[PDB]
Amino acid sequence: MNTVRSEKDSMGAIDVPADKLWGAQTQRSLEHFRISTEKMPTSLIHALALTKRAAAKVNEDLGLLSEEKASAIRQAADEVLAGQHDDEFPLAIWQTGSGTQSNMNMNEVLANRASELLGGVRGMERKVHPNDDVNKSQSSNDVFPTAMHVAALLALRKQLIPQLKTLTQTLNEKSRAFADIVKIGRTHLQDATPLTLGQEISGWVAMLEHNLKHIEYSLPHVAELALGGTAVGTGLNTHPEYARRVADELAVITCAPFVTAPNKFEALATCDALVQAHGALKGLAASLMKIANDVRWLASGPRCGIGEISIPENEPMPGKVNPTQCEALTMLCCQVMGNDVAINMGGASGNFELNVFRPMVIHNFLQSVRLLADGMESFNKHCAVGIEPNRERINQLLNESLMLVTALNTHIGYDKAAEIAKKAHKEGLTLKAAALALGYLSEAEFDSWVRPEQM
Amino acid sequence: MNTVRSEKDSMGAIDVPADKLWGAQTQRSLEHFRISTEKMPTSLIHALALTKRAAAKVNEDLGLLSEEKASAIRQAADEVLAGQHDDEFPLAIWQTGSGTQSNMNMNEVLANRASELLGGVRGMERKVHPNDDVNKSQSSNDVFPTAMHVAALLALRKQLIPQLKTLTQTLNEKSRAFADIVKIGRTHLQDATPLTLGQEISGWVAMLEHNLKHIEYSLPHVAELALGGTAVGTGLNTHPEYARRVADELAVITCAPFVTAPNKFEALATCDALVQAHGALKGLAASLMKIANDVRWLASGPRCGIGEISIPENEPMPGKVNPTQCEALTMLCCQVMGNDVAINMGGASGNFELNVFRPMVIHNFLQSVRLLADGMESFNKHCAVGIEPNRERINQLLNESLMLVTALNTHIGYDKAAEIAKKAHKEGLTLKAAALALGYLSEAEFDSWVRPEQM
Amino acid sequence: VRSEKDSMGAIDVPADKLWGAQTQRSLEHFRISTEKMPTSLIHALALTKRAAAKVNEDLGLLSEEKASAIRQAADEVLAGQHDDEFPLAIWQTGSGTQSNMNMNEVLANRASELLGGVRGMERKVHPNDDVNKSQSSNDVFPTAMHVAALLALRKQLIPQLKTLTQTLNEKSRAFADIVKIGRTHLQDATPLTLGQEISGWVAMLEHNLKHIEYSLPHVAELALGGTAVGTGLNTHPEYARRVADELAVITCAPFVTAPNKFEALATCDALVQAHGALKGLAASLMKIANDVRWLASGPRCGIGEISIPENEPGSSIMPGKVNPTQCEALTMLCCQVMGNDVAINMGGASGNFELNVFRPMVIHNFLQSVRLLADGMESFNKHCAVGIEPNRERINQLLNESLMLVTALNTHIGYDKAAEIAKKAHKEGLTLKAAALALGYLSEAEFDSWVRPEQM
Amino acid sequence: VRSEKDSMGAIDVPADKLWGAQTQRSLEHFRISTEKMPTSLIHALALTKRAAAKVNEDLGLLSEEKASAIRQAADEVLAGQHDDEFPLAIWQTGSGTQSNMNMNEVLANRASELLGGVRGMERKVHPNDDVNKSQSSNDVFPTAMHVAALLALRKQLIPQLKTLTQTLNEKSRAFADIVKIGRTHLQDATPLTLGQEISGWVAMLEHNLKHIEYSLPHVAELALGGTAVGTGLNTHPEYARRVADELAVITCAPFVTAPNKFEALATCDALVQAHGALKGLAASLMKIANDVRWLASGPRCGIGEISIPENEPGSSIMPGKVNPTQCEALTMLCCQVMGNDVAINMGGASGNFELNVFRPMVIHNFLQSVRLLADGMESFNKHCAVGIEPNRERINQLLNESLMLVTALNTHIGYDKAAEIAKKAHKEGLTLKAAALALGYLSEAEFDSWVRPEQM
Ligand SMILES: C[Si](C)(C)C(CC(=O)O)C(=O)O
Ligand SMILES: C[Si](C)(C)C(CC(=O)O)C(=O)O
Ligand SMILES: C[Si](C)(C)C(CC(=O)O)C(=O)O
Ligand SMILES: C[Si](C)(C)C(CC(=O)O)C(=O)O
Repeated sequence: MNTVRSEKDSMGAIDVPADKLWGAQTQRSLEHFRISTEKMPTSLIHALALTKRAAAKVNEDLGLLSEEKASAIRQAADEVLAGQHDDEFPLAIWQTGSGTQSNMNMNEVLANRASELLGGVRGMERKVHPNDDVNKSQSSNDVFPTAMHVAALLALRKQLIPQLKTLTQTLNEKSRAFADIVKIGRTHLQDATPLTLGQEISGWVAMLEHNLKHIEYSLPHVAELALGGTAVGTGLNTHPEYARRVADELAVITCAPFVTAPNKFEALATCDALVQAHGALKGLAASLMKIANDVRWLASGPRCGIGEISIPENEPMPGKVNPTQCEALTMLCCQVMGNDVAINMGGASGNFELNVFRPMVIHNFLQSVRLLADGMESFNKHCAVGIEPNRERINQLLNESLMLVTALNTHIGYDKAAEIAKKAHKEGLTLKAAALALGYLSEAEFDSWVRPEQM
Repeated sequence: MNTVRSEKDSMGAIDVPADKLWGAQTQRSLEHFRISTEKMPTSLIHALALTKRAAAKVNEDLGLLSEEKASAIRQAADEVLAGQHDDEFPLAIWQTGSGTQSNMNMNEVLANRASELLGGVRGMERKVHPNDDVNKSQSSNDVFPTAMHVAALLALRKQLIPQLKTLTQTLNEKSRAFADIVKIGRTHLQDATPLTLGQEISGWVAMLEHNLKHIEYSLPHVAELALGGTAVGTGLNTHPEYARRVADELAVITCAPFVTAPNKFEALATCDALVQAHGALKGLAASLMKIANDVRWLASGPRCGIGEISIPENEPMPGKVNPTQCEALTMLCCQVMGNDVAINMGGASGNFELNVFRPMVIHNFLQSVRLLADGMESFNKHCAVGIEPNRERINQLLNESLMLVTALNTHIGYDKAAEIAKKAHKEGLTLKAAALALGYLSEAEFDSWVRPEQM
Repeated sequence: VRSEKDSMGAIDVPADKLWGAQTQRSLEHFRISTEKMPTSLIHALALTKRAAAKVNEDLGLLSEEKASAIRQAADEVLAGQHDDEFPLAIWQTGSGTQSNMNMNEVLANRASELLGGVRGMERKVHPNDDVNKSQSSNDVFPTAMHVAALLALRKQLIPQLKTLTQTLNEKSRAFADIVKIGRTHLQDATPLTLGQEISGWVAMLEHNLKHIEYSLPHVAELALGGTAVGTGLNTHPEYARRVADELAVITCAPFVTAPNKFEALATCDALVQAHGALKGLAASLMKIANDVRWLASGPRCGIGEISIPENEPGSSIMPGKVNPTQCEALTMLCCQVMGNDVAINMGGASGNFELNVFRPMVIHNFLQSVRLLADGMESFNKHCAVGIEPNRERINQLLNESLMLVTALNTHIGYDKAAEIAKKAHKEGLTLKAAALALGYLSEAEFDSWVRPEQM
Repeated sequence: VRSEKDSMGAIDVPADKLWGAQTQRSLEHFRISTEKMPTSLIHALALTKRAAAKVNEDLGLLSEEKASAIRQAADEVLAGQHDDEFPLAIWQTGSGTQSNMNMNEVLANRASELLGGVRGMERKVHPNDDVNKSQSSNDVFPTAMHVAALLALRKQLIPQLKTLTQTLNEKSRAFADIVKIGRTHLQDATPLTLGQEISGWVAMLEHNLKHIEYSLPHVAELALGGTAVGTGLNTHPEYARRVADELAVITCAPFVTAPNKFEALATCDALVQAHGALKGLAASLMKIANDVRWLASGPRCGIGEISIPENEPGSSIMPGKVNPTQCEALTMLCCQVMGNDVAINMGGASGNFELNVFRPMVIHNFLQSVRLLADGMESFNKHCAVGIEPNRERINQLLNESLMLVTALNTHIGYDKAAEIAKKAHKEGLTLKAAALALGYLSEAEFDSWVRPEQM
């Protein structure tokens, strides 16, 4: 729509497209911060709407906001949650480090919309006001950090963790199914002593189980909300019960154990909870990177690699099955690693009463959660559930190796056993062929003595 | 549109939305790689279209493609360049590490579109074929790396460099204008010997000039194109003049000094050119971070900070002017730092004949170029051009410091000068008040001897 | 020299050294840079060998004479008697086999002498058959890594952290009544007390302590008993549990045998996670250190709200220039911890099949970070934190110089009017009171009684 | 002990040491970790002092007797006669003032003795007035950093890089006729020769060399003459150019005076950029090292296309297990360079106003990376690269076992038919020929003449 609406702020008037619900401040920011293409994540936008919804409910309970106004604001917030106004937040991540502009973005949209809901109009003659009504008892300084934690905790609880558990179950079922399949071990990439495929996979299972605990340990710090600390953390210009009540409200509407932060100065001055929580995520990325690599190397071939297992072929050189899911997973694991560095830099750069590197920090954090969650979900259903053993190749490899020589020690002594191994190695023979050439035992004795199942 | 079209590949048939120009392979990938929200950058998409346009022209010259087919394909590519099909590339960055799916994405769109252009229809009875005609003499392995370099070089030349030069000019004009303004120096954050504001700014100018040279030194390696090496770099299934001719064509249509890579094995097996080029970018980020911090600290206040300079106030506590542009710049500088780590990890992980971490590498690289280019452009027009000195504050600070005591040495000796400084420091007096209290010189002598302009 | 030998042949080792042929060969093959195994790791390795000897002895796999001699030799290493016997670079085999052998040879040769024997080829105790009994470089090195890691965190890092927290907590309490101007975006903001500002630092350290504590259980899991690939082949079924118990007893730390030896051998996950908490601490410390040096900046042209002890000599002609050196040392080491994390992440993500072979590099960075953080907190505490004092005059001067207090006037005079004097003060360069009186909107008496900064 | 003193008073320094009061004070204030200044940096600092003495002498600012004595003392440090005289930790003042003073005191005390004088308080040469004449820690430390950096790159890194390139170039030439199966996504792909594959490694190193060379000009710019804040206050107008010339002459490197001293003092930009090229080299080296160990994997259950020298002793009962140790050492140090870059980036982005104070940490990481890369390339070259040999039988076995060659049949038989035998071979587990003959689509003779792998 070409038609504009004249909206204004302390700096004056500015034209805002008529079909949009934002106001003067969002328009100015739009024209001043034309940097790249990254905008606030949908999850962050919703967490912000949830924050305003809770504040309005509590402001009402405290008699600070009229029931009518509070009711409309709450109704407008739910529409945002319903995903009806995704197009009303055009601001880039690269704005003021406090997230003030996005706070104002939400205030203007909620104000203009709540006004219409009350039978009013959008624009300067709106019935609900961005700062006076919607931002009542708040500050960008304590609101943005709160929305960050709400977004982060819910994402971890509802997206990441469930997917992690499902992948663990799948690998655990595989572990039990292949418990009896003996394969050759590999250390330093070299052939080594045997272990079952089930045991190898149990290592992957334990890794995921350990990661889950680590992620759980990071949750209580992210559950702490800054809301109530206002501008510098003192809680100036607020009702004494506000901080506790708004945290209770959020906990109630989300069903998550949110608590108000015991120290508001630590909550406004840093992003410590997220720096620590992301530390657990980069650990999960390192574990996943290893599991994904093991899978693609074990399935390499089909003739000139390892080929001990086969994985589902999902896309359209006969046996050339590219391990694409493994490639998407390893690539996103590198991304999480780099995201951690950007986060550490921003988290270490707070000054005095406020950390102004917030948009960037939350941008990287929510991206890593999405990547890890969707990545495991994709890897699980498009690869993990269909992992199968190439029993013939496995056995071929086992019998061609020199590692089974240890089974002969108790029967013929170390010296003769090592002699057999050396001969087979220098001459390019199998352990059996060498043993028989030397005449140290009969083929029947070899077949009875070398049982890989007793490794 | 709910209506589908039945398209197929080696794996079978799949429904594709009727209003879309992509085919079977793009649809399968769409359903297999639902990971996060990041898709290929517009710049990469265009570079890919440019690559196909050049290959078609050369295939024509070699008599490998009919003039009609080649002409249509070229015409379809220009529409992509004109930005008419931005909605035809829905694939995520998190796909096969070679960029095969995006290569196929471009092949299908170009095929279906060129078909219509020839008076045909889209779908299975298309006149132009994705692999046979559009991917003729190519492979995903050499095409994606080529599109990466075309995108990277043009972005550096047309976006980054021009903005860098403009910012340098602005700071250079400021340097000359404030050449005569003496201010207090600061080392370790402590007061130190004087220097002019013009000199301080010249340091910023030299930093930018040095960065430009470094960035220029990285350009020749990125100008090398892998096109012609095919699957493993041997150039199997290609015309001997193809590699040279396609590089010439691209150089001609872009006006950039593109050359075919002297070693195709180094070109397909690594992302070395970009790892090195991004090293120069993280250097520019470190320099910019410093310039941005200097600016915000020098302008801090308006009463309880430094306040030596004032910057344009761009948004709506009277003197409280938040240095928002400085905050957007410092935040993106941290992002470039983290991007470098993800890139280094992917670049170090190539295996044998191919590096399969490409989508992620190019995703991070183009983001850093956009961030740095738009960041300097924004910082320049919304802050740098309007930097002004608070001459009164500067002079106040100068006269209140103890650092000017050095001017008295040649007149009264080191011992008396240090005595004056110690007294002023312990008692909280100005150098003049202390000197007069001691009676070592007259006020007229002080005023004549301590001339900060001769630092 | 002396002539020692292995399967590859004989080689000359200096007569005055207790190491064998394998260590000598490595000394010639891995001449990379100057980094060697840190003392903490050397001790953790000796402790692993000491515990293995006791259990082997208990199971009847090793004779008392040999077991006791190996333990005695191990104790000498712990006593700092053999520091020059470990010349190997960190940049060796990724499994740490070289260092496992370095310990095996030194312990065997010395245990020989301890039994009235001689060092070298004619030794009574054997490095591989005796000292390395029931073990493998594969499960021994990871065990030594966890022992050194857990002990460094519990004995060095945690106590120093607690001490620094107690100091800043005292300061928070002592300056609880001093009101100062807040700063957001580096701009003048509403007031808070120096005590509240310092309590923020305190809360940061308290949170970090709990994060570090949550990482200890995974680090306490030991790989010993996993043997070559984690199956435990060639070990008594009670070996793994017994050796873990032995290690717990002699170190007084809650060590346990890893429930899954495959996870233990194939990864460095516990350390990747434990280090995540360390870089978390580095980000917090960087912030605290920066606040301190900025607050102490000056003496005349900065902020100068606090004063810190001057430790290094200065120039007679330049009194007042007190460079915040402890803050500079601390911020530099914090940048180092961040870089260390990246190196550890890359090595930790690179394991293949049954064994991660980036171990020497991972333990090198991990132990350095712990060393940096513990010594850094102690130094900053003793030479800076304990001496933080407020410059009460500047603090009040700035407070009464800012336009931020105009807020208190709003409740006594309309927003526009209160803001009116603020505009004049700002524009004319006057103070809130000067402008208020000059504008005749109030009197000195009522202004002073209205603008109460100590009431927030 | 001996009693030395400064402006803060006197303090006891061990009699057998040449350092003064300032160094002793720092020794007590900065007891952080175990890292000290590296020898290369110590030498670069002595060289800076030696050059400063000559110019001061030439300008008539210093007496011949003192100047010559200071230069003689400086040369003794270069000769390795005073390594134990620099005990200071890297984690000190961010400007490197402590280390500048450590050099000033050691040089003054020694120069005193050299003039028939005594070390300590009664010295004939003065650390601050004589040795530090016309200088400041601010412009001296950055100068020493560039001198050490440029020299390490030109003398150590570049020659080793060239050597490794020459070796791999020889191998590329020697194996130019050996055809092998290509691998993309870790899957069997079309053929290429071992020589072509190795030429890729060669091209990588050649490109890296030029990138490293492009970074040298900025590193050659010196800060000396910039003095405290870069203005050059208290220096003769010819000082900066003369001292740069002097340094160029005695080191034989193209050192020049920095055109803008403010950029020189306020940043570490040259090193941030030069190190970008180093991490670039680390990514390349990591890839080459991985290809080598994967290609040599086995001996029976891996790829096993090549063989590499066995350097460490193995087990008699386990012949064939050759762990790629040089590759492991190399990959670990490459991860280290990546982490180092992060630490350097953070310090380099943190300068404030007239001076960057993260210098000791930046030079610490930079010199380590150079050390790691140079020694790593030498070790990998001598103990691995020179000994790479192809296992011709396995290479052919794999080549004739893959279905990839079916491509050559297409030109002699329709796509579908050629693919038909491939399907059978794959499904039935037969070889291309076995399936082709069993399907009766051709004869042994025509198959062999059609499938020519050596014709790509
Ligand atoms: C209309 Si007025 C200016 C009072 C206003 C007030 C407010 O935002 O609190 C608005 O709606 O923007
Ligand atoms: C129609 Si067919 C299957 C031959 C085809 C061919 C091709 O893609 O080269 C296509 O258009 O997809
Ligand atoms: C002397 Si022998 C070779 C038996 C030997 C044995 C061993 O290490 O187990 C040694 O001391 O190295
Ligand atoms: C002995 Si005095 C104090 C003059 C002195 C002088 C100096 O350093 O310039 C020293 O050697 O330290």
